[PDB]
Amino acid sequence: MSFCSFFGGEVFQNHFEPGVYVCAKCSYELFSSHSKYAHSSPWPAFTETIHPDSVTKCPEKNRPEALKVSCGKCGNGLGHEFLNDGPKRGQSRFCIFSSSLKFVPKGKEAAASQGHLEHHHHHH
Ligand SMILES: [Zn+2]
Repeated sequence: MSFCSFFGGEVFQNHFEPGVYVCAKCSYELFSSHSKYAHSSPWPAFTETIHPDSVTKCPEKNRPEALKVSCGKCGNGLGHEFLNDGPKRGQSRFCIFSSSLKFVPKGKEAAASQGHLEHHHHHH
């Protein structure tokens, strides 16, 4: 008699490491650094979005307290915003499918910090 086993029940607690989001169709890297925060929990979501020209949304009929959002460029439509329901709270936040867009993490960690070096100037 011996037997060996060790587990917690789920892997989820380490899903907070830094990265970027890219299209499920277009593969182009797009998310604003301000539209999501850092936490380790069930129910991952983002408070805001980048609001570009290349994605679009439409309201529900049968669910008139929420709306669906699509990648109208490539013609997707799997994410949502539960809009006008929550306006004082952290109620009304966007939620999306894994088949709507992908995750590309950083190397190990780093990120979420400042550093600037840029110049071009001429006169003749
Ligand atoms: Zn797309």
